[PDB]
Amino acid sequence: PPRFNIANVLLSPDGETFFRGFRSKIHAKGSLVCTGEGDENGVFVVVDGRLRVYLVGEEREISLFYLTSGDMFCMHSGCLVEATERTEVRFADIRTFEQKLQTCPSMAWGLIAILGRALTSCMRTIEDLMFHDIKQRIAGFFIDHANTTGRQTGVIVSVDFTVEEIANLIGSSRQTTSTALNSLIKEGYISRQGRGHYTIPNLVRLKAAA
Amino acid sequence: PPRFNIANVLLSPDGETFFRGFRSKIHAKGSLVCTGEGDENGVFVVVDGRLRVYLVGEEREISLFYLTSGDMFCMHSGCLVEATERTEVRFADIRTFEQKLQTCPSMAWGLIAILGRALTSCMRTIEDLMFHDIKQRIAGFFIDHANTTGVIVSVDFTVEEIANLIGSSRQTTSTALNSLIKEGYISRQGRGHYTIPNLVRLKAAA
Ligand code: HEM
Ligand code: HEM
Repeated sequence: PPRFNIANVLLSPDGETFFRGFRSKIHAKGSLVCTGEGDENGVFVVVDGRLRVYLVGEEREISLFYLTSGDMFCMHSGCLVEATERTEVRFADIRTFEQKLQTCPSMAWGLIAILGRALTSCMRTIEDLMFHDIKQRIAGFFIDHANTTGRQTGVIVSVDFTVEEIANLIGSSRQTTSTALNSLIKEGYISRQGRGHYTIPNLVRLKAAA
Repeated sequence: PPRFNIANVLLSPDGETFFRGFRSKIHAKGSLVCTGEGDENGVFVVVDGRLRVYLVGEEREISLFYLTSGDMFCMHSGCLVEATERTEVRFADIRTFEQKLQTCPSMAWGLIAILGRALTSCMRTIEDLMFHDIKQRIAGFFIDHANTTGVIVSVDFTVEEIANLIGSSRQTTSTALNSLIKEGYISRQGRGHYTIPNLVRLKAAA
């Protein structure tokens, strides 16, 4: 789904009043906006602030994504939501929201976009599990095969190998490596500056990714 | 999101023409509709048949959910899509789909529904992965803490001890453990006392 820019609808004659009537609510920092076994429900839109959406397990907490000014979310996703700041949100029950959406279909894209954000986040988390090891292995490879340049502008860790050269070395398939590596590149652990040429920003973090 | 009934839109004067213009394509059984790296892009709606949406990973596949008549989906999810039987889809490019959605907003709920279904499927898949991992943890735990005697090999630890040592919660491990029990790989003969029938089976899980 495309990303959604809510000002487009709020500034439009049609969407301008969308939230008229929505109650307002404030969440103190560190407070749980909602969690499983939740007896609450409804829909809200962040006015300002920041909320974290996640799941937990394996001694580790999986941060899915964040909610900031303009983002919409519900109280029944089975996800945990906490304020990492004092955040204000407009609130309303599902029905009211559905009514408003049908009266102003263009606002629907906000929902579409956040469902997409939530989805890819999860895919990423699933991807991190189906490849936990190959990624540490490749993080090992990059550590063991890295070489630096003179600090006199200056200082850059490099690893010049092509995905196939890498795949051959570590063993795993070429397509599996590509995903693992592409995964690591997302996390910013490894930068790609052309085919067969990479760079390692901050080697201490990559070391931590192994 | 709510469930979506596409007939509702298609039978309405406004939505009746929604797909008027989409091309048609028959996907043979076993056929791969979407490759993890297909590169081309567009949106389709299943006419009839059934498609599988899965992800590959470290020599092994995991099924997320299936598409059947009325379901819409895209060619850029990143997920692989194979047909589990002769399936017919109506496809078009993103541009065309978005244009149609613009003039027929009500059909957007179909997009919203598939996204919710995929979201839901993924959250279930994540829960499965982690539950599967904690089990192996408890599996390997029983391996490195076996009291082979008389032969009646065993393990003398309460649920809270295994949990703490495992680096998990008394509740978490407890449900993963009892799972390992129902399946006959460990037997709980009293608090803090378990026996390991067949050690190779347990050492297999790990
Ligand atoms: C029909 C079901 C659809 C599904 C389930 C879906 C799924 C996805 C997923 C999973 C992503 C993340 C890509 C990644 O893994 O990196 C995404 C991105 C994207 N999708 Fe869709 N999509 C759909 C429909 C659409 C439509 C209708 C449009 C456009 C009107 C669209 C436009 C995009 C764009 C622009 C991106 C990349 C930019 C971004 O959002 O960050 N998608 N989509
Ligand atoms: C604001 C974004 C929203 C998100 C993130 C979202 C997410 C979800 C998720 C994950 C579920 C499955 C829960 C489970 O079974 O564990 C669900 C179910 C449901 N949602 Fe939403 N939802 C949103 C908004 C809404 C809205 C606006 C409505 C009303 C139009 C709604 C109506 C429902 C209903 C009725 C169910 C049950 C449908 C089913 O089981 O397929 N949701 N939602």
